[PDB]
Amino acid sequence: EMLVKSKVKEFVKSVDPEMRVSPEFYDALEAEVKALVEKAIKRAQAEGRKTLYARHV
Amino acid sequence: AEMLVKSKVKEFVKSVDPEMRVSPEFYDALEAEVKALVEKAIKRAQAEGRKTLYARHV
Amino acid sequence: AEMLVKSKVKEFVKSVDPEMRVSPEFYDALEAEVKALVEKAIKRAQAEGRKTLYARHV
Amino acid sequence: EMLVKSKVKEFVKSVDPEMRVSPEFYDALEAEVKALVEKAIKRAQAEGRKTLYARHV
Repeated sequence: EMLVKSKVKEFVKSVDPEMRVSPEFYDALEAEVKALVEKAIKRAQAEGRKTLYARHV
Repeated sequence: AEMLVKSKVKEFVKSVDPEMRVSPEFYDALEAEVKALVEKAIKRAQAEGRKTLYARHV
Repeated sequence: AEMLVKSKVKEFVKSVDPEMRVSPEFYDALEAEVKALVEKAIKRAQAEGRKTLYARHV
Repeated sequence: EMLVKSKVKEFVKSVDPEMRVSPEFYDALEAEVKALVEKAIKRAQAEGRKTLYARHV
């Protein structure tokens, strides 16, 4: 798990004070973060690079 | 605030590509993209008139 | 099959960066990502039990 | 406009024959495609490239 659920909840509250987070949202968000990192790695590999940069995200 | 655990991101990267190193600013860029995903999810829920984020809003 | 007009993609790129050129493979990759965005929007609508795509599904 | 709305409609039908498309969906999809291309351009610029590749998408 790459996410801190309490910090996701706190961030959501900072955007919309009335917005709550379902337990299944955290799981779906975690899967999307994994997908972002896997895509970043594929961009770096396509370049022949062994370093991930901001521009690969 | 910061939603990601950088050590867990590093561990995940290693699980995909053992030889891949991570430039420090990648963690910050990944954090910004996760914030962007959550802000978009909030806009989807608000457009529906919901006060709860569901998996389908992501 | 193709949702994009390649000449219009090229024109848009030039409007953002006049010096930026477009490889043929970029158009194909962009087309695949647009299909992926629409498939994601369809899954959001289906999860909600809607039979219409709205702006908020994108 | 980069998208052909009739082709978007045809693609939606190919995925889900019962799914209808609101007029506002086409406009929202067009805005998201502009955002994808702007992000791709920023990735290429960050790399110091003057050509867009598949890996920039």
